Amino acid sequence: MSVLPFLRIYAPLNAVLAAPGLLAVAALTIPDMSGRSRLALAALLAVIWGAYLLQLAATLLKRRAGVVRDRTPKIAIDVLAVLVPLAAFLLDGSPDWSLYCAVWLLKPLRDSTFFPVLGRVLANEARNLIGVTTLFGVVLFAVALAAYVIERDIQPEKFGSIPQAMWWAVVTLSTTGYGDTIPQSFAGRVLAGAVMMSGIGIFGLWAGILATGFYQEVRRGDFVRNWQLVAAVPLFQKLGPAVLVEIVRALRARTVPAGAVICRIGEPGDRMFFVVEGSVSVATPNPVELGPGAFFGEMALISGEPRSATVSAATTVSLLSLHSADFQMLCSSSPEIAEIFRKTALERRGAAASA
Amino acid sequence: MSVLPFLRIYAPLNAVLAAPGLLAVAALTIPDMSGRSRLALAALLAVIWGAYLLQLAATLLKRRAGVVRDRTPKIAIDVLAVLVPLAAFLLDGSPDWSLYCAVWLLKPLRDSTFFPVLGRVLANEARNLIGVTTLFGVVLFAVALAAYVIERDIQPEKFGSIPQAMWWAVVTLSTTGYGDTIPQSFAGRVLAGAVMMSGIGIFGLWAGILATGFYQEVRRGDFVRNWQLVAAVPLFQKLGPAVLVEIVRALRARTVPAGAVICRIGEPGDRMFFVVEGSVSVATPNPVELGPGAFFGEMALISGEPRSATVSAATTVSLLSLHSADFQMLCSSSPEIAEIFRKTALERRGAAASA
Amino acid sequence: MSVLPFLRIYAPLNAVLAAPGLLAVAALTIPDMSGRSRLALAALLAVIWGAYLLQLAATLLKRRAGVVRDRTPKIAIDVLAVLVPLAAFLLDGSPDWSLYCAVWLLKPLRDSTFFPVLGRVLANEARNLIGVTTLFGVVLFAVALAAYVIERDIQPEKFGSIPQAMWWAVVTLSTTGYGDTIPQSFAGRVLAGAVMMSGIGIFGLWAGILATGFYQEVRRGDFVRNWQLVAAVPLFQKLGPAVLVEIVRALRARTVPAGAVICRIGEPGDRMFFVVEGSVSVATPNPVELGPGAFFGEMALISGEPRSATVSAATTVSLLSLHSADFQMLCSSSPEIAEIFRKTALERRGAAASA
Amino acid sequence: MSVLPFLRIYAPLNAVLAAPGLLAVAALTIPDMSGRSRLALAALLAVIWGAYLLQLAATLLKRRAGVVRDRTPKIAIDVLAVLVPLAAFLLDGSPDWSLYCAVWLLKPLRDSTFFPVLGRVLANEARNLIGVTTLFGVVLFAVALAAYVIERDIQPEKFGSIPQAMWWAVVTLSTTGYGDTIPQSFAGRVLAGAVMMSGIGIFGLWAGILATGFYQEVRRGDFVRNWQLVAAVPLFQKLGPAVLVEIVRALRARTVPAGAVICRIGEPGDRMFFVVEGSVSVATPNPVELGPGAFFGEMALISGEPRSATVSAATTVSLLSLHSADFQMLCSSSPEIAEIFRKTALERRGAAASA
Ligand SMILES: [K+]
Ligand SMILES: [K+]
Repeated sequence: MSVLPFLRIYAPLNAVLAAPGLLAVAALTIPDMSGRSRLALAALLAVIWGAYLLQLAATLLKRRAGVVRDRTPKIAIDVLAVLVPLAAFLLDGSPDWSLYCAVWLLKPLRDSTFFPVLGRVLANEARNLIGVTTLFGVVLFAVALAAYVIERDIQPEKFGSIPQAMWWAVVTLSTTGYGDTIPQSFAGRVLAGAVMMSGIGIFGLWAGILATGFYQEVRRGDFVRNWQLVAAVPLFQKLGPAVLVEIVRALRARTVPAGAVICRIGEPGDRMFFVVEGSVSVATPNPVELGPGAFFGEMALISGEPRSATVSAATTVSLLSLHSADFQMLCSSSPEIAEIFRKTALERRGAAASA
Repeated sequence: MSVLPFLRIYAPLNAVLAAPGLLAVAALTIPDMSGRSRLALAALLAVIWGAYLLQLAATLLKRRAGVVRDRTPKIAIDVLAVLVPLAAFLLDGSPDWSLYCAVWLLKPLRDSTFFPVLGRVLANEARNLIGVTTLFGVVLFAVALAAYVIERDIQPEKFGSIPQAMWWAVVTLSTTGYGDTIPQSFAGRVLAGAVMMSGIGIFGLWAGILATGFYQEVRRGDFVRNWQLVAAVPLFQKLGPAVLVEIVRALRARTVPAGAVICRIGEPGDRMFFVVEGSVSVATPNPVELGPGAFFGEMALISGEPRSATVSAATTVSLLSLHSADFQMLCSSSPEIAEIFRKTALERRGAAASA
Repeated sequence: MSVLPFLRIYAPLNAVLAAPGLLAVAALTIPDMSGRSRLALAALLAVIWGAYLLQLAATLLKRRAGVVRDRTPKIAIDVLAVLVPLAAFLLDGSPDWSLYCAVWLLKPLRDSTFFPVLGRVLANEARNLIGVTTLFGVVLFAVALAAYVIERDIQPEKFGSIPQAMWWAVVTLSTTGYGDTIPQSFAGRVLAGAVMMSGIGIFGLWAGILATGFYQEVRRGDFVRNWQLVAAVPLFQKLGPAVLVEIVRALRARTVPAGAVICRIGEPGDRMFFVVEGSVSVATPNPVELGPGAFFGEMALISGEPRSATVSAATTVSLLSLHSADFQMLCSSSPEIAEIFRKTALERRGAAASA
Repeated sequence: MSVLPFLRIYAPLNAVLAAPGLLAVAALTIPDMSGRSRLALAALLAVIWGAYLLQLAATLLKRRAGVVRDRTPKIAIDVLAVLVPLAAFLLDGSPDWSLYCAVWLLKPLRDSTFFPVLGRVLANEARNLIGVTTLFGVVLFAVALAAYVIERDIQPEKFGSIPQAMWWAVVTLSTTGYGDTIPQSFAGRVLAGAVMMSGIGIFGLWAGILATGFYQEVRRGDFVRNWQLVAAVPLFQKLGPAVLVEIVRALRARTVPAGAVICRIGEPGDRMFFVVEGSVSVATPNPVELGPGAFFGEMALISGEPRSATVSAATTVSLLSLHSADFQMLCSSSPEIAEIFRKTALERRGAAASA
């Protein structure tokens, strides 16, 4: 709610071309199809192949900035990004070679930051997952066994064995309800009463495991990326020690591209930003274009008014952002600091229009 | 649990009439129907049309308070609120013109505050949603592919292609269980074991994304709307800086309409209010009707007793509200403040009955 | 994890007898049944009727403690607890009179504390629920309409009208998957991709609304019930103002009945209690039976050892409870207080065995 | 995200062998099977039987450390781990004796720490569960009754009685959608609209009950296990009282086995550890092998740089772990402490390479 994400966060064409590349698959998978577009898109693989392959060798030029780097991740596919189709092209003479379009699916995951964020936490909380994962199997076979006891007599064809019911079990436990084969008696139908009660409590916990410290990590993502852009602010020599932990939880940074709008005039002033790198277009008669290491919005927030400028992205700017309360927190947190933002709230009343 | 919401929060008839207006649709959609009520409700569209249209031009009189306003949102439908049926009335000569009753559905969303609250946060956290949204597709086709490997032999008619299984996949992944076409073999049925395990963990996270900072926003909704009604209280010059952030998280304001009841006598005193605008009916022999900028409940809370008055809404009052703990927090937070609420807790023992 | 709930929390037989009373229904609902037990349980209604009716008049003796009371809730059924079957007995001469066994279902909800806890919060957060409830209908008909566009041609019998699909919609949206009538084409099947994506995000929020401040209320239930039993402790004149809010969030009270065990000896000391009313059986050679207003466990927690006594419920005791960290919080929170619990941790080393 | 779990957390073979032991079952459960492997795995039960039985008597040697112990839990199966198959072997002469392979399922739960963690909290919050569990049945039969009212006429065969619909009810309420027997009329289909609305709100709460204080318990698991390994650190005489509660919430300990890697060099420094027992392989020209009671990472964190050593597990080490913010919290929390970690951040610049 307090951030302006722009400049094509899904930027790199390396990620873009996996998407059309795999829709290339399906038309090959279908009878009653003409050969015309059949191979037209076979080329498109050769394009994306050739294209990533065109990108490839420039990546293999890893002499740029070659001081200390750990590029096993960023390379682990790019190797396979071209080889796996290649040997697939020959040894799989039949059209099924395209079945090695299981390969580009990681290419989005190449530059999927937020995916290392995923795997990072599993190596802390999987302890829980295992004991639950067992417990899933505990509650599975403990209960999945229960049905073989009963309908083996009159449902051999469906419940004539154990795993036939373990099938029904997880479908019965995992919120699913397929609806192929269901009992007929009372006591077997009695059993289900605790099952949905269970599985929704189980994944009531188990799925809860993920978001639990995942949120910690992403709420931690809002700090680890953002204990940076701190000393750049010339004013933050005076902030207290615990002051930042209270603050930086909320603070997120994003980039805005040149030409875009930052805060349009007259729309309700709901947030203030800290510039640390780039430049702006503060729409005034004398444009107060502030470069790396500035801010604005106190004009609107201390007053609680609309915007005093159609501030717009003159350049590519590394932005921060902040709503009132957490700045009211700052105005509360220090008399020494609100003095200047009082002055700024008078300086930029005159300085916005003047030079 | 600590708020009295009254005065028709679903107030404006602009929102009310979208509801009956669209039930007007369905009777047209049905064979074996008489023409009698068929067109009777066609008029009702003309009513709601004419009615919003009656409202419309008065809205187009936007010279009232025409100083600085951003009414592209509040107008974006009202334009289309009447034009889309209109051209639909002619060009779609067949009865299907009513299919442009997809239009009024936004009219509730016109004055749906809490909907800008919705869209506000998506422009901070969609970063997550995308990488997850991809990851959904990652886990989709990574796994959805897996079934074409197998039952193409003996289920051409169901699993004779890729997307036929991507269909089954999301139904298999998204907690659904339709139950049209399901495998027959072991290994394909083996695969499902991790699927519900996945999809409930995925949306275990992904759906968790929404409520995560949505709650922040609505818990922030309880401040941004309520850093107002602060200086109106004549006592809040002395409150400490961080004191408010601890408090205003809990504080919610709502309005009560005239004539209604506020706290009935003898029912258990569980909360105290801060009046800031309006007037009351404090049921005493001498009614202590306190106007803008007052409070009551300390009589009951410091004692932990029932109510001392059938306090009732004499007028339309802008109310706040507060339970004990967060007022016990206040009584704890300052000796300078509990002195007066001690006095008030003796003044209103005599002043409630006296003048 | 830090509480000992005992003494039959499902105590009152008023609640107990609704359970067997309604199983009395079903045997009447079934052909091929003998009249023998058919009416045997008809009497059991007359028993529970007669029994609650036996209880009833003693309740109508509401002169006990008749000073200030609000018993419209506790009486609202007891009136109907006997009248509704009664007039049902005659006017519904056919056996269907028992269909007014919809009545006792509230009798558990008579003395269901935690049910007023339920309804309390809905009158603060239903504001959200409505705008979501609308939004549910927004997203309902916005999308439910989408299918009538398509398969009306070749599925008149299933998708020949609007509400036929609104049916499929919520089943398609609400995580359900019945599996009666499903499309056949591509684009209609394309549509579902955002639906489960939606409904799990919708109730990802909407169901999240309940637990959100419900947890606040139950976490508030742990205070509002427990700002009591505070001044009874003779030591809590010295606790700091904000000290309690940090503490009482964790503190829960429950009752234990006479004869039961409180903490068995030698089992791992994981918690300490504050007695405020009742008496105990501290299993020592000289039983240190401490009455209203005492505690124990510091012997085990400061040492981190097993229990020093099979402390057991001599009488019906109003207990509190507390784990280490929040007592380590206390030992941290004040040097003035750990002095005595140091002394107590030496006094009860000698006093436990001695007198 | 801040922990290195290693050394086979699923260590004990007592737990390992329940897994293969129960797959031994299913082949017996299947017609058209040869007797060859039929009894080959019957032996494997005798192995696991004999094996746990081999383990058994050594466990019955409970004279080791026989001072004060509560081993009713750890023994409650080991007794039955061998007896239940045994009497099953004879009295159940038919092959169905293996149906007492319901027995080993608890053997993983023998040494399933995190399972006592499970049951611990249910004896605090089941109060809620009951009133909800009733409320489930309230909302069950309140609504489950509703359908018998209607389709008894034209669906005797499906809805000719009460429990036939209670079946459909929970399937209709518990997110399931089996799809065997569904109504045909309007008003009965009207009813479902509030049902999924209900059941997802019910388990929206009820399943929420588990994770609620379960997370408290596991977030408490991160303290109760970790108020230990505190005084071992020679520096923690000076930490403030409330300082730890702020910290130890985040701190988790795990073990790493000998030979493994701890932090590889050049990978991004994202965390620092506190050693308290064991030894390491700090990869330097002069290995700075620090034993029980040490730490490292401040070299990387105060600088925000990669690792200065391929620190690797020379021995089995009891580790702690910590990311920056919570150490930045420490560097913030005390000037007296950052002095030494400044010195250490200069000492280990020279001491890492030197002796
Ligand atoms: K389902
Ligand atoms: K189904």
